[PDB]
Amino acid sequence: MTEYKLVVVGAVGVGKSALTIQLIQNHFVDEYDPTIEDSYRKQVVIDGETCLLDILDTAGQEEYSAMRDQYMRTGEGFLCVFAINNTKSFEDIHHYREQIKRVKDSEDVPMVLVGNKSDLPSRTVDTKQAQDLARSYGIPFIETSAKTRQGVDDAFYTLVREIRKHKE
Ligand SMILES: O=C(O)/C=C/c1c[nH]c2ccccc12
Repeated sequence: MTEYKLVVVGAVGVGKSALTIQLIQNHFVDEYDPTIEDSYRKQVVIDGETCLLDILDTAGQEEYSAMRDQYMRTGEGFLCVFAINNTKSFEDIHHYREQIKRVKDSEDVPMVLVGNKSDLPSRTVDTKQAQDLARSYGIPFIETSAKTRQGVDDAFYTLVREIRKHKE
């Protein structure tokens, strides 16, 4: 059984825990819980391949940065989810960019940049900015939301494919 080691990156307000639980047990939690250390091991039949998807929900802060480097070198796939509710989440991408680039010891690595909470009326971050930026690195941008739950599964299924392509 293929055991994929992935980690999610973001900040407080994104709601990465609400996105994970929605795909772990198909449930949407409204309450925001401060996640510090949570690992999700769920079996997914990706294109017919029943594999295990281990997802570690990291804190949306910079308090455990010394511990970040630990799984940052172990995780192959980086789930980058930014909220269009804040333009800062679109700026912090540069921080993680140079951060991952260093710890990964490579300029390339299977990463996906997706937007969350697009169903919110506060569209501070427009799709053109996201698409153009995504096109700079050549990464697929997927509009997602656990509130409306549209194309969420697609993002996960195609994500694994990128990991496969980075190997074979
Ligand atoms: O060290 C532990 O006890 C757990 C580590 C991890 C659990 N899920 C992960 C996903 C990517 C990288 C590391 C992990």
